[PDB]
Amino acid sequence: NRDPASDQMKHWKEQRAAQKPDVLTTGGGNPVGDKLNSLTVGPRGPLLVQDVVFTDEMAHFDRERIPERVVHAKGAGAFGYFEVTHDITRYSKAKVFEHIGKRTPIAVRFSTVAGESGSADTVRDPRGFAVKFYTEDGNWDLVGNNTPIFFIRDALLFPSFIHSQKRNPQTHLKDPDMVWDFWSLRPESLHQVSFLFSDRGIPDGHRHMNGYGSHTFKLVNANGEAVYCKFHYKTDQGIKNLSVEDAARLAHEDPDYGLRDLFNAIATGNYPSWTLYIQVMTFSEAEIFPFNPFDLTKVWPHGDYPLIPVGKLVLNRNPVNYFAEVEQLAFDPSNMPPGIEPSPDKMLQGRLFAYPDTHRHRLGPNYLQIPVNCPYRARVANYQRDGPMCMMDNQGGAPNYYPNSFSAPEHQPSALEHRTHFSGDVQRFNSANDDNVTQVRTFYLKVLNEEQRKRLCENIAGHLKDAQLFIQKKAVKNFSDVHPEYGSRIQALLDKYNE
Amino acid sequence: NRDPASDQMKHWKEQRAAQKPDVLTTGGGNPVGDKLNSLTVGPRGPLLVQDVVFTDEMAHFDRERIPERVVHAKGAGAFGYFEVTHDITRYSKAKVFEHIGKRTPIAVRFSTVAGESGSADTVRDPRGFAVKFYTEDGNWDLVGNNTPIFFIRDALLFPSFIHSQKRNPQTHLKDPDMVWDFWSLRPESLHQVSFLFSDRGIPDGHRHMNGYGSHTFKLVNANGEAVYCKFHYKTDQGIKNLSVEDAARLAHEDPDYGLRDLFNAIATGNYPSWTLYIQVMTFSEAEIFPFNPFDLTKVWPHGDYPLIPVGKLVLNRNPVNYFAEVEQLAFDPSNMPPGIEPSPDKMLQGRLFAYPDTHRHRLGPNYLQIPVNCPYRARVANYQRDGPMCMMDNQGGAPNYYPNSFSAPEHQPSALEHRTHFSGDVQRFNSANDDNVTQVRTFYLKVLNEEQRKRLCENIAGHLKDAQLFIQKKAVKNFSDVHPEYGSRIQALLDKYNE
Amino acid sequence: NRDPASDQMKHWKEQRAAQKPDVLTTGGGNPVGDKLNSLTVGPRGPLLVQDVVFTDEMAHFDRERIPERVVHAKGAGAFGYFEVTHDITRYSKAKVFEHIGKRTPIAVRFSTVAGESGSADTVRDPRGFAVKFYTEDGNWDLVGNNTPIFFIRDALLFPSFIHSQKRNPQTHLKDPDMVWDFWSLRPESLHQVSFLFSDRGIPDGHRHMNGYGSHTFKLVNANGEAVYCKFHYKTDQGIKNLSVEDAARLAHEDPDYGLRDLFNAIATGNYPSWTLYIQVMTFSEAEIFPFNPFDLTKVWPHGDYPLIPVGKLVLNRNPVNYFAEVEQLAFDPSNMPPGIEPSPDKMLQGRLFAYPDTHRHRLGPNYLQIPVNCPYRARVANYQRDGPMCMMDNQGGAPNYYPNSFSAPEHQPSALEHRTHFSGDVQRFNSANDDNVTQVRTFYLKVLNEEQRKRLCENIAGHLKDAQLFIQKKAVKNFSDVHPEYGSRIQALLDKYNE
Amino acid sequence: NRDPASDQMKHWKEQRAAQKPDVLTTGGGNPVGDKLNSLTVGPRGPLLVQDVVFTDEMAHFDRERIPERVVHAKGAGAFGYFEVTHDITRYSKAKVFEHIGKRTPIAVRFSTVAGESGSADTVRDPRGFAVKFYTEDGNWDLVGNNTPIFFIRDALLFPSFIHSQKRNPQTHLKDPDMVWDFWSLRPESLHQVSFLFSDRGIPDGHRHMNGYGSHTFKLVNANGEAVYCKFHYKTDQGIKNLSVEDAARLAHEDPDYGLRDLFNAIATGNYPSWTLYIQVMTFSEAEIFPFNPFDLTKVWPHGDYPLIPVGKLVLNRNPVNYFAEVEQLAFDPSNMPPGIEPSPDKMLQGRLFAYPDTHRHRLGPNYLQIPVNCPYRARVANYQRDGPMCMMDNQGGAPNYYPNSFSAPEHQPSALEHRTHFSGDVQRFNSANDDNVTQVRTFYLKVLNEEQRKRLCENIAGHLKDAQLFIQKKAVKNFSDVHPEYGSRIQALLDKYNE
Ligand SMILES: NC(=O)C1=CN([C@@H]2O[C@H](COP(=O)(O)OP(=O)(O)OC[C@H]3O[C@@H](n4cnc5c(N)ncnc54)[C@H](OP(=O)(O)O)[C@@H]3O)[C@@H](O)[C@H]2O)C=CC1
Repeated sequence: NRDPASDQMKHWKEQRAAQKPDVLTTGGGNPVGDKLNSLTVGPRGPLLVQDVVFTDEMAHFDRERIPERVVHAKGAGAFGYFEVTHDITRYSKAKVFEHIGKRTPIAVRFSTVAGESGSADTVRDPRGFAVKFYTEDGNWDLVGNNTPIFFIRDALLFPSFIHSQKRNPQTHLKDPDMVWDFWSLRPESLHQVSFLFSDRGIPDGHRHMNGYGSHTFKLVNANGEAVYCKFHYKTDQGIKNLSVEDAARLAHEDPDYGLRDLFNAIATGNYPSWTLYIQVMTFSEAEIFPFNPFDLTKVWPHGDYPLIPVGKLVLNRNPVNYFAEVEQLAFDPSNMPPGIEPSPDKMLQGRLFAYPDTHRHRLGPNYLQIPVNCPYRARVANYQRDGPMCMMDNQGGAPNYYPNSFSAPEHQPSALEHRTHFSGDVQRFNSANDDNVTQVRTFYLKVLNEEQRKRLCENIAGHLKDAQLFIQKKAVKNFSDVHPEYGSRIQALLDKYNE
Repeated sequence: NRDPASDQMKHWKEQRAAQKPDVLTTGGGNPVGDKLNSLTVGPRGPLLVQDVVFTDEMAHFDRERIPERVVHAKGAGAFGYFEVTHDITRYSKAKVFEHIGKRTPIAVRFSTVAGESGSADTVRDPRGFAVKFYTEDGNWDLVGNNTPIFFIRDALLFPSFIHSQKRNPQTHLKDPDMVWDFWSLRPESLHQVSFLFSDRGIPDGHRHMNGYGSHTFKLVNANGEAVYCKFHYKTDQGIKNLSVEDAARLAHEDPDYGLRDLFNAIATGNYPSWTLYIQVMTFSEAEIFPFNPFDLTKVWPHGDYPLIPVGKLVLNRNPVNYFAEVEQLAFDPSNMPPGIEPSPDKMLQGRLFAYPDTHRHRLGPNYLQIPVNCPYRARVANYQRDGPMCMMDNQGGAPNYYPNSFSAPEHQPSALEHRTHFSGDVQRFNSANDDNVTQVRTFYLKVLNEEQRKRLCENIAGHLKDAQLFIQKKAVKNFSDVHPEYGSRIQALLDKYNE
Repeated sequence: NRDPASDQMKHWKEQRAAQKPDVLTTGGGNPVGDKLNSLTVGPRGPLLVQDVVFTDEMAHFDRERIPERVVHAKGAGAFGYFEVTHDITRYSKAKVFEHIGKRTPIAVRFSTVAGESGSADTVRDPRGFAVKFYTEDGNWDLVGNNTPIFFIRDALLFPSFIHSQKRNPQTHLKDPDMVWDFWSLRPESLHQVSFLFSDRGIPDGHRHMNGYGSHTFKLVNANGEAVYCKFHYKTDQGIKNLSVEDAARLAHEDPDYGLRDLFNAIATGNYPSWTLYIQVMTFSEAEIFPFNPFDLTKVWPHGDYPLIPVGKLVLNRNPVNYFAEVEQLAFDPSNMPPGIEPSPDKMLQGRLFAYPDTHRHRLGPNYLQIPVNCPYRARVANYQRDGPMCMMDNQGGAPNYYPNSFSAPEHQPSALEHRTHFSGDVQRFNSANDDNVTQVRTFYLKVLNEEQRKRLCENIAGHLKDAQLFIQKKAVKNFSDVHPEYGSRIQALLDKYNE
Repeated sequence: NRDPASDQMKHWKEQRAAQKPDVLTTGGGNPVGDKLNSLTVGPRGPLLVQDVVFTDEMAHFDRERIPERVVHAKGAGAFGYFEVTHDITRYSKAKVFEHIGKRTPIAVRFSTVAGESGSADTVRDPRGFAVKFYTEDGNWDLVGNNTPIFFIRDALLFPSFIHSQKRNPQTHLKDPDMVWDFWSLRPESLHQVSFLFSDRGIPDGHRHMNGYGSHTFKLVNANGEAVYCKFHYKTDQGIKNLSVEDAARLAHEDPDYGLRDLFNAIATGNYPSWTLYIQVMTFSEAEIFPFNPFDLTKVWPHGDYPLIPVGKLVLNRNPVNYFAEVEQLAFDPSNMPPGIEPSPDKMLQGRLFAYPDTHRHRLGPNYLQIPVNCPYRARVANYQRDGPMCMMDNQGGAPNYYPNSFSAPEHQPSALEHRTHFSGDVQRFNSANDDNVTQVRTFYLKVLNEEQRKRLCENIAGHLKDAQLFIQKKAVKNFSDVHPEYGSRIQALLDKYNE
């Protein structure tokens, strides 16, 4: 006998054993007499149109697929709960944090960044870590990564970056020349690249990695006072990674190493959990902060800004039907309950538009009416009507315009957002030449040891070696801007691999 | 105090008087603070992206519309029940007819044919009459008209025929020459054209007309014995028409005369009723029938085949939301429960493919999971999976392939189809030159009185005058082929209209 | 012998007499043997799946329809050129205004607001007047109306306003309680309501009405200096209106009166033309303006701001296919060539988002590659790829990421936008009670004569008649704020309409 | 200096050196001023909506993906020509076979079956070999595999087979119980399974395998005489296979081994080619044939029916843009030019519906107007109009109905199909118990040698060992029904693999 993943159908049969099998019907609910044989004229004659059983099944098979996620396609899923363990009501007035002990249902999806639906799991890439909270004040979507930082700091570059990471427009192959030519021309990627090419680029499953909000957010309390914050949900199972040697073996042996691994864990009772922290910065402290506090390529050092604990995330349930429950998941950074708000972070600004837009394409205009996406612990009432695939009462015979004298839904004045003062020329400001190396230098010298740095340069050199010599020499000097020995250690490796 | 239609919002406020208004939220359930004023920089400044209240409200408004029905676009809807009053179980084994007294829920839609969503109700056109029966053996959809016959008798001419009835491909106008250029080249339409331009072309609302299944269908009883049948469903309110004089006046004064009429009736307790009847033809009678028993341009005379009563359809409930309940209604002739089966009628065979096809475009692949389209009085179980906008559990983790050794749904042998024998060359057989005049001649001479024949020709000449003269005299020729006196009473008038 | 429109088919045959008719083919180009008869087993036997001729045609008929426009569904189109008559290079650097004599191809669409694809033309409602310019600096879309003003001055009320102008969500009938409940609660609409119920509410065709850009826009010259402006294109054919008597007869007699007229004009050589003017306001003149200069409910008086002529608009070409060239037209206010830019107008800012979004839904993601929508007078080169229905080379094997060291397209610094300084709070400012009556007080007393004031109230009283007494008393009070005698007239008519 | 594929961008810039790079523009053709920095209020302020450069780009990045193919999603592409070398005009009157030396433009797509977009190329599975011929009488799609047979022989079992080959609906993992439970319950798969698990399961790229039409097809010559046939493509590069050991290594070392191998071949001039053969069987010989001649699980032995040469397929051009030219390719078996027609093959009859159906969803209703899908060597003229994304003149102001008196396209009587007559009860005939063993026993004993049979069982036993014991015993028994030793060899390995 085998692992719980392999016995899915086995267990389905026994969990039903007492009952008789159900009647096999068409999509209109009409029972079928034969579904192994086609309706023809004579044993060796042509098929008939009158066979509406054949058409109904085949027509639905033809439309099984939907457009896959533009990024983060390869994914695993689970469900669970969030429990508050410490009081942070002085910072936020959000209902999700109201009192210690309070539980709220969650949903989580894991993913890579570049690989398609059929791609391998154990490859060097950032990891997706999206969490949906089902609160009474509507859903809260915290769409984070396994890294506190990202490769760029302007939303106009995101389409570009992605194109550089995927397949050549002509040959449809992954192209090292595309990969590093973007990175070498944009040194602000030197922070996140350094993260990606040492040990934590390939995590040993999804349960042995941390998760970060990365972006700075705003918190607002009852008194109407505001602060900025970071989110860090760290693993209780502890950080554990794969070696380059055997992570490559799993790519062919078991492409879904993580997918299987997550499912197996929950089914055998070992429910994975994470501990949620925040960091806090006042508007005054934002004014004296050395770098831009909304530069996504920057962290807040722990010395200057310690972690404040909030609660635990626990996943304790596997999905029943993957497509209906994990593939149709939609997370929107714009989904924020009263008390939590976005900062002027340029990269976060761009995510407010981009996500709701693509969902309307990928899933459909009424994608928020799908069960897993629905805000089922809140009362949705508005003046929105109609759209393709409307599934509920459509809010009945209620008036559909505002304002009105007929007692349709009303505003809630308390739920107004925070007021900030801004001024300056409305202009495209140059952020390409913000500090690209300081926090990177710190990472290299202070955080890594002598062999981790040695392994770090091997992993880069093993990937950069395929680019053109002008790209190589351009990238090396970018690495030299962090540390002379760092650039030179990479360069020593490249010189022999170029024969 | 005004008519019940107009006092919809007045009544909605009364039903809610005790309650206080709901919290206005986004689609993702977050309450909005202010939804009358925009988020800007300064009192006379620009708009921000950080306003997600605006973006998601506007984006949903953008996508309100779905493609209208390709035909029968303008529509009215109601709900009620089907009640069995007589026993016809010797003919059929369908659960909808299992015993006297039994009630079944129904859904009805009334419509014109050509006009678009904004067209007038009171125009000369056929009238759609669709009934959906929610049986325990799945949904049964009886999709009929207010005429026992149609304009053509082969499926390949349908798209063509429709185009001719709609708008010119360059000018986007109604074009008389198109209409009659088609009708004169296909003389089989004489029968349905003669019906259309009589008094019953323009009925006084939807409650004052009969319904007809038109097609020949098959009935099967428990023993496996089969008969052919027509469905005749007559009004209890009695036939009542509008003159062309007041029909033209109502066209501008009230574009939705029928729509209001139906709603007002149901709201005031004035429930509309029609009786269902059948005509039966044995397989033996079919072979000796002087005409083609499956010709959609032919009727079965009452003398040789009297009417057998079955039951009552009553409408007693108005829709709560028009879009969700009436505009998303789907009817499929292919939805046929055991006991009811198709005949070889050329036209009906085409409609098995067409309707499931078009609905997957208009509404979506998973359109059958829409409440009003859902078979809620049956259990759907099969091996169909995924597709955009999947709305239930997706049948859980149940095995998705057949056959299987894991007790997934099984076929029911009881539900096999009636087996018939056939012979002939597989080829395209010409139906142009079946008898096109005889049944028309009796209608003119035997059924109509002297005054009705006069108006019939006035109405044609009043419409045919707008075509070219070479088209006119070819159409006139067809009218003489029915009867010499018929043809030239029309011809005498056209020559008047030609100055 | 009849109008040129009705003789569309007649001409087509004459234009092709010398040629032989084409071979009738499937969509895939395969020649059809017979397309009047279905492939069946024996003369009275069932249809075959093997009939691939049938399916191909039948399936495309099923998907003929696309979602109609959410607003301004009923439309008419034409084509022509714009020609410059005076030099205003001192105000704008846009190449469309480079020198006197320069022509640019245009595309125009006329439309109503509320009516659907099948509605009447001769009805009281605003009239759309969108113009597309095909410049070398990309497409410019000026999407204006036949009025200088609108009903509301914040885009958050637009979805709500439209709902009130359309059909009730339950009854699917037009309801005057919805109309006047909205209008009476929002007295800022007093100005545009006065315009609509005046003589110019029902224009005599599309050739006898003015057109306005309505919004304040920003012009920029070669030195970098900027000014604000309004766009007026006044009729050369003259203003002419229809009586309430004449408009109502036409509603049923000719629903497409506007579509027929415009087509007949161009076809017969009688080409309609407009003269394009602008108003100019400096940044200085903007600060001292008594009202808000970007308020869409406000006009700029001609005495203080005279009209400066630019050029002529001529329509000289009918569309070849309505659907391909007029119904698939898409206009984006966001389409602005260097030299023309948006003001901070609250209503205009919303339209920058709304239009490109809705077109991706209505038509598709690649709606800009449809021939009539394409910028064919510019060379399109960027880092955008793929999408459903990709129609060109897809920009070949060019690098798809930016920046790059492989000489893909570069940004043009000349096309940088004008930099403005703003300051103030970031919140939602209340704009509901800016001066709503003064300019309306001017319209009533100064522009109209005593006879036109009499008819104005009559048109108002005849439609306000249908509302509830409490909505009536609210509306009259709002009108009384404009002028006491104006308010007292309307109610004086209502006391006679209430028996 | 590297391989040609990786130097694609390098070559692209060299091909342009003389030219200056283009100006980077929006989709509307408007030049952009900067596309590296956003439009904000101050250096650390919020984003504005009036920035339409961001939205236009971001909204198109959001819609880049379309649904992948329901099967055969992973792909590679190339183009070339078909050249006739022998005369087969006595069998077919098709223009593609008119005379020796005749060229036709072709398009070819290679693929696996089960794997999604991102999966590895070198895996055990059937391989797709679709060819699209661009003829004068429309496009011919000969959609074939690398195997003469298939796993099933009824069109109602196809969805079920596919579901069993792909991912479990709960765990989203590949499931051996799903795979073999099916195969064991349908013993007809014994023939194709035996092929799959042999050497020719894993081909050494796409250049070293044969391709087969599998289905029996109909050929009709100029006289109207008819015969049945098979299509065979044999490689001119020779059959060549990978060991499972090397195919596993490449799975992680090179996920796109096949795709690049093809591209590198063409680019270096080394063009791949295949030789087209046919088998022929007269109406006389078909009735005396030992098995069913339209059984997709059966071959025609070469002893009785030898190969007849036709021509050569040559690939000498790579795609320029993969997505526009390979991802949007659509092959329809229903696309057949006069002279080629379907047999009554139950499976082929079903493929006549499925492929046009799925494309309407995947790509869109007008998917044939896409360049690569378009029949650009024939003239498409018909009475099909409108539909989403209409891209040409839409056939102008031509009459849109048939028949008509206005010289619109006419049927071509010469292109009527061959007429056969069939008889027998119209009923659902059981196909489960046709001979499942004879031809398999042949393949095992005659074609394989000692060493290949030895590996065949090893390759089977290596996969079947992961299924349950009740399934193993059921599968082995089906292998025993082929040959005692064949069953016995498998069970000998299973006993060791079961510890
Ligand atoms: N301050 C921050 O929020 C983070 C900082 N860093 C890096 O550390 C530097 C110093 O930060 P500071 O807070 O002042 O000092 P600390 O020494 O307190 O920061 C240590 C942090 O480094 C993380 N870390 C350790 N090894 C790796 C690795 N191989 N890849 C990625 N992260 C790793 C640890 O994660 P864990 O706690 O799980 O052991 C821990 O959060 C920064 O310049 C930055 O580059 C890294 C992560 C976050």
